[PDB]
Amino acid sequence: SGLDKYLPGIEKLRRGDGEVEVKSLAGKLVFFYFSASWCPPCRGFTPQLIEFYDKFHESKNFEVVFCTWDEEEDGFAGYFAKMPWLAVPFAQSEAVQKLSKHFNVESIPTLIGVDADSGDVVTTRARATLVKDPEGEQFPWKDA
Repeated sequence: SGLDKYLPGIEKLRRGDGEVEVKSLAGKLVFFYFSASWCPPCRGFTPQLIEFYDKFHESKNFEVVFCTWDEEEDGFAGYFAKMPWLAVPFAQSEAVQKLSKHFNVESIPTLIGVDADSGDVVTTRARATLVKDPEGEQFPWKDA
């Protein structure tokens, strides 16, 4: 319920070649992952995040939602195809742009974790902290 303030009225997220309901994320920690297929520094970070997600998304009870900065649907789609998690649909790119300004994402990649039930912000720096802590000993890298 807490995700509605960030993705107002978006009831479904993409998953693989289908969709899942946002209410299914109840109780999880949710990371918004801002990236794009055209961004040079994003390229090598995405696989490090896929490795952490495959290891820990169930045991550490979190989900990743890709919030694209791709403005071409094919670029978006080919990139999301390599990811194992969820995405805001391409047609809802206005909501991703609004979300990126809400969190003042000045460059990508950027990974922001919020609690799904309350919407509370947990971490704004997980792209940096995961590179330093690949086993998540300090997850979820709470902001001071």
